[PDB]
Amino acid sequence: MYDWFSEMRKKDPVYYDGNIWQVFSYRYTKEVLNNFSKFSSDLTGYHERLEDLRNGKIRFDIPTRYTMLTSDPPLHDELRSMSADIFSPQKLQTLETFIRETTRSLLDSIDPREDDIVKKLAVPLPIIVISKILGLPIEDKEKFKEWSDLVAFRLGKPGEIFELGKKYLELIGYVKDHLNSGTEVVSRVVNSNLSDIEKLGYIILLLIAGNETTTNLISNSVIDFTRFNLWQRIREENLYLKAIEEALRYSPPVMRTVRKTKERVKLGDQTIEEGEYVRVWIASANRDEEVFHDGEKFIPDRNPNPHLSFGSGIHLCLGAPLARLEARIAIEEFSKRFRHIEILDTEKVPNEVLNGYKRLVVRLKSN
Ligand code: HEM
Ligand SMILES: c1ccc(-c2cnc[nH]2)cc1
Ligand SMILES: [Zn+2]
Repeated sequence: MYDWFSEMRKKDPVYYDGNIWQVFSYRYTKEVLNNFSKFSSDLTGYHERLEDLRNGKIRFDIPTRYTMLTSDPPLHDELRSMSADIFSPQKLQTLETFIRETTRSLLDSIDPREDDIVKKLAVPLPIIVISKILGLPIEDKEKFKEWSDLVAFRLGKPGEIFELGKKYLELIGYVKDHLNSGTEVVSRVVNSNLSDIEKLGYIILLLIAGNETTTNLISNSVIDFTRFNLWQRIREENLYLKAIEEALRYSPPVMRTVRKTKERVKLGDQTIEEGEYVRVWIASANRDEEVFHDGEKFIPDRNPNPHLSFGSGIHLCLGAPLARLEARIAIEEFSKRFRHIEILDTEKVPNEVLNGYKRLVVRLKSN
């Protein structure tokens, strides 16, 4: 993928293939993401059917079609403002203890002889933490993951119709049946002027949408640090914070996102007409030579590091601070308890939008 990205950044930064437009450079990728007035996120019919949702004419529908992720202003802020401080520095600080204790416990279940860290650590951590933060109970652990997988899948394909399967129905039932136990943020959404469908969509987004991406950040970090033999230096120079950002830039959990033009727009040397879909390749922008010197090289102490892995503009990842914290703690604690790491087997998640691992089997030394 990266040799292709490179060639495109050089010859066709903004390329039209007759179906959609694709952007590969940092400059333009950032331009699209920030210019919400001309590059819309309204790709799931949220704005068009908002009215029939609010007045109740629409009763059965896909909740995830209606979240802030696929809304433009002013609806966007009306939604985001309700949870904009859900991961406040003060709240996160209080959670560090929970996250650390949790991480320590997950690490204790690992059999050093041979075990899958995606299963034992990368997958569990985010679920346990978001569950704690939102107040929604972890019961059937396999179902939680199933929901994590399906939601991430759908979010990567905005506008593509998919009927509510059994699993999704169980997800919806679960949320409906546990809203009462929800915390502050959840109560604010439940007691708002949003239609039921929206409340369900909003809760699903907060509770499940960030699990697979954070899991991938953790998995990708382990892989990179190991591939490039950086563990020793990271511990020694305390590059955790910087090295995790390099991991976000070098191996982004989300490879790209989507936008639609609302009007004729000039992007680079190209002119894009109205109603066109624009695939923004975050993964490619993150390696742009202009912005990141020696961009194809992993530099653990790279700084500053303005990667676009959390996006940019009004939709900048609401969960960025939490994802960063969980990743930092998982990596920090992992490096301390384990002396050496040997990767025995790996299996990648077959997906174009999400970049991570389904299995990461390793052999470790303690102390
Ligand atoms: C390392 C993991 C993560 C990555 C790389 C990631 C990436 C992103 C990106 C690129 C966007 C913007 C997409 C666009 O502009 O179309 C975004 C939006 C968002 N993310 Fe994440 N995310 C991560 C973790 C999380 C977590 C932990 C949560 C929540 C528990 C979360 C919640 C959200 C929400 C709600 C939005 C919508 C923001 C808005 O539309 O205003 N993310 N994320
Ligand atoms: C596809 C695209 C984005 C996401 C996401 C962003 N933040 C949390 N999940 C998940 C799947
Ligand atoms: Zn229950």
